[PDB]
Amino acid sequence: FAADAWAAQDMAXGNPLTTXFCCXVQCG
Repeated sequence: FAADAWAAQDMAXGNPLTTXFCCXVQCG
């Protein structure tokens, strides 16, 4: 419900290395 993770939250994910960091972090 609501999905769309979060605005700005998954933005620092796609950051240097944050990538995978925010992939599993935001993954359900």
